[PDB]
Amino acid sequence: TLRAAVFDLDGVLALPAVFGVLGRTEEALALPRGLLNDAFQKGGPEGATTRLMKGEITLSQWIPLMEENCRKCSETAKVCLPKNFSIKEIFDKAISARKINRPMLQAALMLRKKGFTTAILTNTWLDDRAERDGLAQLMCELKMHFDFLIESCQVGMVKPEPQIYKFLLDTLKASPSEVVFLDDIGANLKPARDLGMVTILVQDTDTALKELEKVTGIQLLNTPAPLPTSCNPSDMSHGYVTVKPRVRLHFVELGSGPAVCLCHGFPESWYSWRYQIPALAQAGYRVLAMDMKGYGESSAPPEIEEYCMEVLCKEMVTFLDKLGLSQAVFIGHDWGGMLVWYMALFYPERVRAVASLNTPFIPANPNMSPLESIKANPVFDYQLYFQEPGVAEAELEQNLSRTFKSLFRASDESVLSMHKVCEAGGLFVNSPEEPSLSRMVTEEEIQFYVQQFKKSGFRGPLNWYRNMERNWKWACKSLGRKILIPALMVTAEKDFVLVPQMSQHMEDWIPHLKRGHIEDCGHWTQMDKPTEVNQILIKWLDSDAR
Amino acid sequence: TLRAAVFDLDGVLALPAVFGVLGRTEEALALPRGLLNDAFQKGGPEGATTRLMKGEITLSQWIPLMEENCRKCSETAKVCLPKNFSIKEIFDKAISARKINRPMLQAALMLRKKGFTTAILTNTWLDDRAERDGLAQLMCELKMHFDFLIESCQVGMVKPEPQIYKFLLDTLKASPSEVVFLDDIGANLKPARDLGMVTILVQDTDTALKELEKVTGIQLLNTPAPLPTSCNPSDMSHGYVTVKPRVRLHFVELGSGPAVCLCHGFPESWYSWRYQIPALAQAGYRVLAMDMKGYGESSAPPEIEEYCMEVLCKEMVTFLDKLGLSQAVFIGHDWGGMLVWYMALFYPERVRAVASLNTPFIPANPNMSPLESIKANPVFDYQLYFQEPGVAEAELEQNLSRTFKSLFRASDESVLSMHKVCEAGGLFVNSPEEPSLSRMVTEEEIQFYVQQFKKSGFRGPLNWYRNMERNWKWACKSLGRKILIPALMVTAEKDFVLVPQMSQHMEDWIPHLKRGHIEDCGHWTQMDKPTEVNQILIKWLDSDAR
Ligand SMILES: CCCN(CCC)S(=O)(=O)c1ccc2[nH]c(-c3ccccc3)nc2c1
Ligand SMILES: CCCN(CCC)S(=O)(=O)c1ccc2[nH]c(-c3ccccc3)nc2c1
Repeated sequence: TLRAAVFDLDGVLALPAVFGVLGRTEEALALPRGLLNDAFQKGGPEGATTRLMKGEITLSQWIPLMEENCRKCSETAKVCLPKNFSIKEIFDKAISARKINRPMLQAALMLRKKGFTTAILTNTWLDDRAERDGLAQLMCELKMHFDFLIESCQVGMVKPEPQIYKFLLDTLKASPSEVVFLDDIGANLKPARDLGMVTILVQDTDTALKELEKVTGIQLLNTPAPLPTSCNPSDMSHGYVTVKPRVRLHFVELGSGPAVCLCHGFPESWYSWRYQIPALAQAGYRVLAMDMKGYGESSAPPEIEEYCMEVLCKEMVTFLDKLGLSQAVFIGHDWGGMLVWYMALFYPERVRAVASLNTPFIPANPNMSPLESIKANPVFDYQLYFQEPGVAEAELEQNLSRTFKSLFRASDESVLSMHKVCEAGGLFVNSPEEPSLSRMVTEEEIQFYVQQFKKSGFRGPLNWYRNMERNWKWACKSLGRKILIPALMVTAEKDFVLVPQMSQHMEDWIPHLKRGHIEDCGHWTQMDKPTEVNQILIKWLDSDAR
Repeated sequence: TLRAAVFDLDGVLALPAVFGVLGRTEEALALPRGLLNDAFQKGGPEGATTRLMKGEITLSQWIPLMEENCRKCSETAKVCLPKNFSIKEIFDKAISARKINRPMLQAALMLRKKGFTTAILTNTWLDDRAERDGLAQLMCELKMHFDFLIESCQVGMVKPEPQIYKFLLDTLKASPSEVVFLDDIGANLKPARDLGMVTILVQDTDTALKELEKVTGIQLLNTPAPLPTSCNPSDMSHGYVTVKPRVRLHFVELGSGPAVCLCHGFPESWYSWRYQIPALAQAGYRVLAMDMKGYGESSAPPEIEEYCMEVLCKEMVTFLDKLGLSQAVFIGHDWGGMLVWYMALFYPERVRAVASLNTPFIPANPNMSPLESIKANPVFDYQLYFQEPGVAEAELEQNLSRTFKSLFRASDESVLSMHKVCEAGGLFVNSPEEPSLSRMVTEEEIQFYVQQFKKSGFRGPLNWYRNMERNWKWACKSLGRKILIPALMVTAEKDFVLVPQMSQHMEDWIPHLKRGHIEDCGHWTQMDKPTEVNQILIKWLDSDAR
């Protein structure tokens, strides 16, 4: 019974293959068929390419050797190489043209998710070309999805030498009959077959996947659309900044490029951005996903005023200063969405662009207290419940698993009513003791939140609702301003607290506002519709945030 | 007696001033003298500029108001504004031209170092122009050197209103007679004078500094060249990556731009890069200063093999992968210099550029064991002392303060002999028990190292010398390679272990090698000659690392 799947890079996980471009170059230059491919393989195990694949020489040291082989080959064929024939040029664009074979990676990912140990086995070189980064970026994206990456230039062995196959079985901790091996080269497939491995000769991906699905018994073809890549907490880089004595801010960091600060809502974690962090980093951004003040590994002082918008904003400015960042794109959801609008209002020079998910920007009414206007809308009764220090903490901290299982639900899964929470005497009053596990979350994801909330509980998180009057007074000072920096508002159709209609007057204050909208999406936008969230944010970042 | 110094931004800390460009624009366009300045101040406390300075409106909302004031002014003067008169354009280049007044910041820094509480008090706006980053970068660089930054648009008060002066005294916790106030505008100086503050009317910086030096009694003019900005450990962002189970890597991070990985030597810390971290970040790089394996807050497994070059290099590759970094510039010193050459030799696709301080690149002799070649040079006897597990740890860990005080010394300060350490039976045998404090380090800097080394001691650090044979065998596989990626070698004249002559044959293997050289510099390059190290690295990074 198969338990490991081994994939080649060139012609299997990466398309098009180099020897396919070697053939396309022969045709384009009207050279004899196989001339360039014969030059490439010249001297077999004793030649220039074998030395390169074993790591004896780098790619640059190899170029003039491939040049001489092409001259010597063209001399025997009694042909002429063109005026400006260049191996450096041919190989540069061949490497550059090569992209990930998306259906093949998806099947590799399906196999791994279903218990298989996966590996990439490749005949590759030490790339020291000035353009090496393109390949380095390609390898980084592929390697993260596999248990092993075996490169010929790193092990000093090559395919089809039987030693690399014996090396592969040892790293896999599997006997041959337990391994599926996918290769585009028949000669490199033969030693795996000889040992007793299941082998697939890759030509077109569809035929190879049909063969792979039949042999594994796992459906790889015609599968439902997969969720975006998520985060494993212990595989992330964890950052920590002291913004003031006894107040420390925790963040997860991934990627290079413009700084993208992600600000979660109530009662969440940096982990709420799990499906955005890899996608946004892959899109060419340096993601800094916050544990907001009061949450996770960040400091949770007990005083209410410590959570007023003026203090939180000033602290995010200090966070930027301490990391040596003149600007960041601020993307917020829920309470994070609110903070993000205030960062744009009060510190526009530190805000590259601003994006909110569900949270609209509504100017303060100077002729009315916010505490008396909360009462005007029946949906916001839970806000009044959240007011008295102690009450909601006791209910929310009682059974942590029940809290997140009850809250983290889709549009068609509600167990709790948003209205008359005060009259009922709680948020979980006519709610089950053991709520069913929502479709959006696994048991593992709920437990990550459970463990996070054991450190400081709900006092710090609840204090964000406890600065209404203080927040109002500060917001009133911004009444003559306009948001003129690039801004995005993302509405969610089925969010019944942060309703899309609440965002309708936004253009009066943000005239150049760009919009996004998600249908059949509840309040927990990021985990409800991660593929949609990623498309909207990436499209907006590349057009408006550089 | 003065204890606080308050500085204005425009015309004091930042040159040239805006109203100087307003006058230069009048001349260039042949407009009546003061026309643009009269337009700017139109309506005094009830006008457009006062609203902008108080933060009622943003800069962009202000542009069309300044436009109307210019039209109305030009109408009364009975003149015509040019065909393509634009306030946006005038202000854009005025803000852009404005740089830090370096002698003024240096004096502000001298004052702070000598006990003064320093502050910037400025009449400024909320900048929401598409070009706002230039100013945001200017403010970031200045603000870090002061105890306070008071901005009119943030406090809702302006100079010359006496409330801002009363606000300044409160934040300073000082009475007027304790404060020096430097301003280029006489009108904004008058309320500080009225309260009883020492005031300096800034015109030319030299005259103002002569006045400031006379009144404080502190020498600010004709001072010796200051050391570059250093790091306060608790003001840094601290990053943490798990590279494998039970092996975690700690780093300090500052700045945005290309990733610059700094690799310290034996027996050091990320803190050895203290004078490079701010300079390199200011130069437009994202600095990642490592605590190498075995050191500080990074993991120190006890096994020798865990510190072999193959393992350390593989772990730095994992460090890059986990942070989502396809490449980094690798800058190493001492043992870090060695690692850095091996990263370029084994993973050139992950190495943007490579730089070594003191450590040359010498290829492995395949016809000789390194353990028998260490004996060929008398300087490397301490290496033989470092071999037996336990011996050197006991001596180095005995008195931590004595260890760093004895080791961290300049060329003209040696207390320990590099030769016959085995015969003497130790590194500190004929060395003082209470060594004098070297010129390169303060008591505080030595104690940071003392506290760092209390966690794991010297086992992990010493194990880097305990993989000679293992390292040799791995290095032998690279014997046919060449370093063809951008590379820098920095030699130090008075380093008597890593002598500049040891680097002479390097071009045979690194043909495009760029060089650096530091005269009257010992082994501890970074702290011995920080200004020189910074100049060499920044010049090389901007030409070769982008
Ligand atoms: C009274 C107006 C309501 N909000 C203003 C929206 C412009 S609010 O600032 O009080 C606010 C903001 C974020 C919120 N998030 C939630 C929330 C409630 C239950 C579960 C999760 C989030 N309630 C919120 C209220
Ligand atoms: C035998 C050759 C010596 N070195 C090779 C230089 C190409 S080494 O790799 O053993 C080496 C490397 C870094 C070192 N650093 C020190 C050192 C000694 C005392 C104090 C601080 C550093 N000794 C070192 C030896």
